[PDB]
Amino acid sequence: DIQMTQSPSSLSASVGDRVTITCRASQSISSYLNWYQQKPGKAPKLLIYAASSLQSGVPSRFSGSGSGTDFTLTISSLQPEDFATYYCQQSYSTPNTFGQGTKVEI
Repeated sequence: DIQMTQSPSSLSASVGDRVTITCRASQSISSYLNWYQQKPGKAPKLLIYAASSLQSGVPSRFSGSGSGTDFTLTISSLQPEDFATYYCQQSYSTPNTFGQGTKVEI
């Protein structure tokens, strides 16, 4: 029964400004965590697996860190295309369980 608090829950900032996100793992997941992004009316379109390694196109400013319990989702150059809700998922165990959503504002 794996569970993710993710804070903060709902944000707002300015173009090109550092924005930072957390998730604490009820359970140690090694590095077995994903971060999803999904603008409104769209689907989770993945930014990062195993904690950090991105995937192509994923613009330069997305930087996933941490392991075990505490992960950290820096978007450290927010731009206006980048506004949306950002999320955590373990692939660790099944059931897999999403984070519960920090929504960036531009």
